[PDB]
Amino acid sequence: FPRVKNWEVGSITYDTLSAQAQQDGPCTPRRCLGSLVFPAPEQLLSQARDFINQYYSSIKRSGSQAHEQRLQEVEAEVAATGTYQLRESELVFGAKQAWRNAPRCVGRIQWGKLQVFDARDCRSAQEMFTYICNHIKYATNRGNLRSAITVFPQRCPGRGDFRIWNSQLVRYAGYRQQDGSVRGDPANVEITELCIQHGWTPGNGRFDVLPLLLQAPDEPPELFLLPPELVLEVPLEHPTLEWFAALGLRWYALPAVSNMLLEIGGLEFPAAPFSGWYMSTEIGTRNLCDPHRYNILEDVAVCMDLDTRTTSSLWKDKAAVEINVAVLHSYQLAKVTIVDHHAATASFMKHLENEQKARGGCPADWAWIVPPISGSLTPVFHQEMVNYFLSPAFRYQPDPW
Amino acid sequence: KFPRVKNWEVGSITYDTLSAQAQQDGPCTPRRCLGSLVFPAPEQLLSQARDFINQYYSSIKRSGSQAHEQRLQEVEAEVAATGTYQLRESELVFGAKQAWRNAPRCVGRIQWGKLQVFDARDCRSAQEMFTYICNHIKYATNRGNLRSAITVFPQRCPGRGDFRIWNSQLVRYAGYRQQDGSVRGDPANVEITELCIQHGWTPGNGRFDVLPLLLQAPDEPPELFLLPPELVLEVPLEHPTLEWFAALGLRWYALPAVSNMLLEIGGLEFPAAPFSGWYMSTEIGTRNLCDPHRYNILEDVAVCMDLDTRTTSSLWKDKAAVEINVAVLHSYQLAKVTIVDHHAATASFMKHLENEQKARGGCPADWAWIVPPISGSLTPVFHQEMVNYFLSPAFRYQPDPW
Ligand code: HEM
Ligand code: HEM
Ligand SMILES: C[C@H](O)[C@H](O)[C@H]1CNc2nc(N)[nH]c(=O)c2N1
Ligand SMILES: C[C@H](O)[C@H](O)[C@H]1CNc2nc(N)[nH]c(=O)c2N1
Ligand SMILES: NC(=[NH2+])NCCC[C@H](N)C(=O)O
Ligand SMILES: NC(=[NH2+])NCCC[C@H](N)C(=O)O
Ligand SMILES: [Gd]
Ligand SMILES: [Gd]
Ligand SMILES: [Zn+2]
Repeated sequence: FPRVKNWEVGSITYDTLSAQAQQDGPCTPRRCLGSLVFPAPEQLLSQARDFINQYYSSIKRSGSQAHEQRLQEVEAEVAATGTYQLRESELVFGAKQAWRNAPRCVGRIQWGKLQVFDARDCRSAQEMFTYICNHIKYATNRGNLRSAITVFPQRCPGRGDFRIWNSQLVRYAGYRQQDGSVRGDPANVEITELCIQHGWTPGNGRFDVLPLLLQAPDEPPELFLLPPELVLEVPLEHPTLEWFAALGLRWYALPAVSNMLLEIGGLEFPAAPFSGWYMSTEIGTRNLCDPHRYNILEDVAVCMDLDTRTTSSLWKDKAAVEINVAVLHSYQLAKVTIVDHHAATASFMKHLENEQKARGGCPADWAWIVPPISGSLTPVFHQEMVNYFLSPAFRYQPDPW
Repeated sequence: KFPRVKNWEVGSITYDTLSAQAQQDGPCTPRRCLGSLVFPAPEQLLSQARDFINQYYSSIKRSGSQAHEQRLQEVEAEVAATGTYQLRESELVFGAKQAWRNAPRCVGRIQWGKLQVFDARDCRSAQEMFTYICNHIKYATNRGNLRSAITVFPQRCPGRGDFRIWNSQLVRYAGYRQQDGSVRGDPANVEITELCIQHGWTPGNGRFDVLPLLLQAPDEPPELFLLPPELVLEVPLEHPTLEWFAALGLRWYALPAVSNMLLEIGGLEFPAAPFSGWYMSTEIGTRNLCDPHRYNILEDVAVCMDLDTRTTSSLWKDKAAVEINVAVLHSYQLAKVTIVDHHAATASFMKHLENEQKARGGCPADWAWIVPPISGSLTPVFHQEMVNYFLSPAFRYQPDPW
């Protein structure tokens, strides 16, 4: 078992949970690839039994009659149908475990608090839209954000998957210009072009909310416009720099990831969008300041009258901090849930402590957990971490086109 | 067959073919990644020596020459007769530069080809170690126009103990543990401070007392040596617009000189081989001054700046850290002591990655160490995928000699 040290406090733990790691990662004794973003009835039954055992253990009913009965039920379904169906309680447990097991999520202190919408009876893209709107309404809750996941029907043989083509439920369009530059969000140029291909009349703003492209099994994707009253946005202002508001920057309240696959007990849900609330560096540092995103850092530095002709003035650092201040100030002013990187990382340290007692460890991806500004000012920078794959899980999956 | 590596800022993709030549195992397995952990015979010696001699002759474009073959034969014969072998001076220089080039945790490797190598393999005593160390410091400091240097003491050999420098760096500030558990000075150096005291050093009582050297010659107890204060260049810290900052009485030293790592070249081990370059400002301004377990000055600075330290969302920590880093850069520049900011350094490292892709087909790099401890994603290295692996010649950690 790996020995894991916190360098701020000098405390030591052993991650015994890593010994249970299901699937293999990208590293070998010869080289580490930890910094890379994207590195049969019999097998299904094996995963299903592992999951059922896990669940019954969690509710303190291992080797109970109910446990053995459930195992028999699953064996019978698979033998008859080649697959099986989760009880609603198992779906809820599985979704929370997948969040709990996500090594790249710093917000996992909240894992036990998740609203799970069962959309496994969904039949049409039209109904997919209704479920998505209800999710957004619930999760947004007028700015008092609540964590939620909506689970669409599982993958099955001889039927296409349900898919949400958009990477998130709310995203800003990115429009390619004649010179090769982008107006709007460069991260979304591909999905923007697909929306246009499927009949969407594009705007030409910097913050146009994208329509949804929803795919019901074996159908071409269908285009749906989100009602603007459903999409809560926050205009950005700064508490002391009066000109900041004039920049016309804004962002949306609800981070709702919609392109990942949920795996539970060998079953796969290719459409299962989930949402929480934002950590401020996601917006202020990554979305607005990344050179391949909105890339506004230098615009802000010009407005602050910073010396941008020498790196050693640390103009980039100063401009970035004020942008993060503006995000935090603006979300709080607008009464929309947001957490700063210091509070989030402190809660994650608490989570690590909880998980050490509960499970003997916690899979975590250091490069993703440490915030993109002020890294070593947060306690997570000083914490050694072990990264491994546990199931239930959220997995990346190929784009449906 | 080879790891595919993407840069996310630019969208460019390369394959790290050099990784396939990795010479030792790291700590990761397909089951779990330990990349974030800080500290995770004749036939073998001959294989390592032949590989190194081959690297050398390739480096000078004389692969296959009569000189190349003669050296291979000579080394194999020497190992057979003596159990070990000796490097030629030119091989030592090449080997030290390669070890720097190979160091996955160093962001300053654009400079790898410019290294002054002092050959101290003739050293016979701790007194003589001290002479070599003093000369290294004087040369490398160069009145503030810093020059990268390494001094190589005699290699490990059977029948004889090692030369060792007990100190973790040539210049370090004492850390004096107080009764209540607190530390006056640098908490990172409490152990070496206590050992100096155990070995006859009369301690000071300041926050910035330069430690003496504990130098160990083979099969001898360590001996204590005081550095002439005129030899240790220091920089008082002030801030260009926060006038009270100077009154904190902070200072740092010019020369970062790591002295506790082992240099490995062609199977030969040099347990004493201190090296020095120049500082990147975040090492001082962010880590040394702001780590909670180091000087820990962040809150006091923030309060003097009149920041709201009552809630985290004002980002008082971030604002104060940036100004401390500004003070470090301003002060070193004012004192005319070489220093590099994290933006300039990471940009130069990206150039180094490019050079190395063409030259060797890859570059071993430890992402967690390369990305600076403030403003990570504002630097290009944050967006660059990296492959971490071990090549030799190398600088390696080694157990403390006590
Ligand atoms: C409740 C407040 C939450 C906070 C503050 C939070 C925070 C974060 C942050 C900062 C990231 C890094 C994202 C990035 O850099 O792109 C992340 C990733 C992630 N989160 Fe959480 N999160 C929350 C809720 C959730 C929920 C409800 C789920 C699932 C049920 C979840 C699952 C994940 C997954 C799978 C990732 C990895 C995404 C990827 O690989 O691109 N998170 N989270
Ligand atoms: C010339 C200017 C140089 C700069 C700007 C530079 C920069 C850095 C930085 C910022 C680190 C991280 C240190 C830490 O966080 O503790 C580092 C580590 C390292 N550097 Fe360089 N360096 C320079 C010269 C050198 C030289 C001359 C050598 C050897 C000949 C070297 C070899 C190493 C090694 C082996 C490490 C790893 C240290 C450890 O693991 O504790 N560097 N360097
Ligand atoms: C190359 C590197 O792995 C990549 O830039 C990562 C670094 N850490 C990250 N961390 C988070 N939270 N989100 C990210 O998108 C990234 N990007
Ligand atoms: C636990 C973690 O590996 C540790 O804090 C590392 C992170 N990255 C680092 N990076 C550098 N350059 N120097 C360090 O000391 C560290 N410390
Ligand atoms: N806090 C979250 N749940 N984040 C999910 C990822 C959101 C993504 N980083 C974004 O900036 O939109
Ligand atoms: N730039 C260097 N060569 N650094 C070597 C390590 C110095 C160490 N980080 C310090 O703060 O003293
Ligand atoms: Gd102006
Ligand atoms: Gd002032
Ligand atoms: Zn790894």
